[PDB]
Amino acid sequence: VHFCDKCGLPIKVYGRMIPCKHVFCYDCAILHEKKGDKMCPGCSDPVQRIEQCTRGSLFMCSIVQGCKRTYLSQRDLQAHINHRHMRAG
Ligand SMILES: [Zn+2]
Ligand SMILES: [Zn+2]
Ligand SMILES: [Zn+2]
Repeated sequence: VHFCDKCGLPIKVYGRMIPCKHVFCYDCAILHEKKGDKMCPGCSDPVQRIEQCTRGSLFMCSIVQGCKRTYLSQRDLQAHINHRHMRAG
């Protein structure tokens, strides 16, 4: 994503979080890890490990609602559509 989901500021680096597979600002994403070490900035999920990536290394999904399940290969993001959207309905 561009604007951090927790800070809203323009993400300069893709702070990827696992196993959520969610992205944020690798800067505020690490401050959160140093804060709880296991809570996504917005999903508050067990942040296993945060990693930095380029704003072109993940694939954002845009089907309906706020589905921002990024991935590492269109095949996984495509697999996300048929796994949770299935043509929406
Ligand atoms: Zn931020
Ligand atoms: Zn998350
Ligand atoms: Zn989706």
